[PDB]
Amino acid sequence: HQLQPRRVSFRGSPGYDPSRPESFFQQSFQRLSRLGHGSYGEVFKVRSKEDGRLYAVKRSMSPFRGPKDRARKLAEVGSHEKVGQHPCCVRLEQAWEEGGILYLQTELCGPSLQQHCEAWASLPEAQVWGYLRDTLLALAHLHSQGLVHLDVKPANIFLGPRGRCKLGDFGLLVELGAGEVQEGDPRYMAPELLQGSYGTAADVFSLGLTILEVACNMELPHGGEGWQQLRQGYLPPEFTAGLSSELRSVLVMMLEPDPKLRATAEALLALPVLRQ
Ligand SMILES: Cc1ccc(O)c(C)c1-c1cc(-c2ccncc2)cc(C(N)=O)c1N
Repeated sequence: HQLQPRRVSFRGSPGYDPSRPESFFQQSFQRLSRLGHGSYGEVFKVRSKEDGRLYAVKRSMSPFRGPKDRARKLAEVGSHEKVGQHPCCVRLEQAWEEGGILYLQTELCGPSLQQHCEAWASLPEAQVWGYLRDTLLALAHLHSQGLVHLDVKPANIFLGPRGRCKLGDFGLLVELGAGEVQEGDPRYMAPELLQGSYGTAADVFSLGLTILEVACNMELPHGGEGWQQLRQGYLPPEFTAGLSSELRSVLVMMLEPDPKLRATAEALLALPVLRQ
């Protein structure tokens, strides 16, 4: 026998019949496509039987190994719930566990920025400015909730309608103690994180490298001298071919190595170039 699905929430089932053998996920959604699969599990595009609408569902790959493994996986939901509703953040609809598998159902978004870049070379800069602005709005929101994303990168930002984008993957959020967390991508890591230091500035730095990468369509270094030379407070000319003066200047504000001097998200959003 199998336990009924249980909702996962850190706050406080229609068309679904517990008498039937099939899972809540099998009963309650029509699977339309698989959007991704990895170590973590799989992400499907689905339509909900409850309301007829499209959603994305991520399910973990194998049953929990013990109580701490379970607790660590469930913590993604608690972090995501802390983000709540914001037009530039992937919205969680509900989460549940069944069969030792964790499910997160979110709004359905478009391709990640990584995927978008791979299937476009170099993006029109007008598009890039919109992605920068929307993800800065996301970070202003996170910081207001006392949260820092330690893995801002092209794979974790998803396109929406009319040039919009949404930040996701909130299992790598930490609170301002911090909470257990995994490794962020070294390509986009703020330099102060080498010393375990973090704060609201760190994801501004990662967003700077994220936007640099998608604007120049070149691979950023994961270590070595090239990694150091992106953390000195200038842009190596290797990366700036075809970047406008305006975009270059804003990225250099974001890439200041001293996090005490680095621009805040709100200061960046207040620049004339990022109006509206
Ligand atoms: C389901 C979910 C739960 C929590 C979360 O933080 C996020 C980002 C997701 C989410 C993940 C993906 C995805 C696509 C390929 N590879 C990895 C991930 C796509 C979407 C999407 N296109 O809607 C999506 N909402």
